[PDB]
Amino acid sequence: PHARRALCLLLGPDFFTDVITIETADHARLQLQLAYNWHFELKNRNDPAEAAKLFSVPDFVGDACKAIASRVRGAVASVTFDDFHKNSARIIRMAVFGFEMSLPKARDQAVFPQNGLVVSSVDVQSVEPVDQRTRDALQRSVQ
Amino acid sequence: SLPKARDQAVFPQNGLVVSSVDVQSVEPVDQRTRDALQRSVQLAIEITTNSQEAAAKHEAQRLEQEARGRLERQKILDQSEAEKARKELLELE
Amino acid sequence: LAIEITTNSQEAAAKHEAQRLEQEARGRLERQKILDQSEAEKARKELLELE
Amino acid sequence: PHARRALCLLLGPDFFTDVITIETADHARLQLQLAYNWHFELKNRNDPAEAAKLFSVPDFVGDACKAIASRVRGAVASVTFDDFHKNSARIIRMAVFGFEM
Repeated sequence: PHARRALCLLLGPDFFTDVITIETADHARLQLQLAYNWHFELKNRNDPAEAAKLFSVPDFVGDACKAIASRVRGAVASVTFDDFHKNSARIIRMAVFGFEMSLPKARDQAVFPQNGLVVSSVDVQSVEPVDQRTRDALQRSVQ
Repeated sequence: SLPKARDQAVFPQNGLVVSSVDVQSVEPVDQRTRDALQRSVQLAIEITTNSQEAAAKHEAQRLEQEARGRLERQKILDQSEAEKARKELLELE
Repeated sequence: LAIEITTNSQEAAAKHEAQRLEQEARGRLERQKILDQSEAEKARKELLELE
Repeated sequence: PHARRALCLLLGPDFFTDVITIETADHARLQLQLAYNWHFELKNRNDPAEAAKLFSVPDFVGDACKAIASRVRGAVASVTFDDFHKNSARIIRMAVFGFEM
């Protein structure tokens, strides 16, 4: 909730090595690490209103992480484990910015209007599932 | 907007607008809604290992019958050539 | 029992799907067996002409 | 996350001896080492904007490694072990830069 503290608001492109604990429609509890390639967007970088709108939310990292986690888990809990293992990146990316402007791919921008934080992209790192029973009982499958 | 409602949860008393709501973890605390649903996931992956091995078994039967189907082609063709040669063999005999 | 009627419901649907796939696989195996036997009879036609 | 630290941004062609832990569609957990032959590209090597855009991301090595790892594993988890052993290099290379030109 409150771990780091700094005087400078990092606007450059970066990422959050966040891990979430989600559950699928089959009730399989699994945790997964995310990246959240993000950056701040300011069209007019001298205007006081827009410029101060950056510091509107005091914990923008946590806000973005929790919002994306909620959206991802809400979309995942409606699909089976097999789907979330085949289209693991596809459905999570569709979840983060669910729309259609390109079945069809949505877009390439996850914008938060409150502070101008645009999550440029989302990356998944490891589908863990923590429980030892979703662990090496799937190992009998590979055998 | 079945259908979605809106994007504003306003309290008129003080002007506090809940812009959005996010859920983080469906816990259920009781140990019985706990790992008895865990037997469901064991069967949820069991109906997958069985499903993939059944499909593999079906493919193996398809390949085996195809292989046996072509072996029947070759056996009959070779026997036809053998009968061809047996024609002159029986002429000579 | 509220989740039991769910694990049973999802495994019954999985069992139904497996039977559907098994019958479809057996259905196409019956297609291939008969077709291969038809080709075998085709060749057996000239085999029996020669015989 | 933060191991090395330097004053110079290496722009020359190099590689990252990174290893990933991915999983296939059969749920076979496997790890694999990658190279990532990379280089920086600057069309106008005096312009302040483009020139300073190099230092936009502070951990470009980690960003590239994690992005490529995520894309590779996302594409691999949709194919079987046999496919990822026959076309091991083909599907991973298609994954890193999936397109058709």
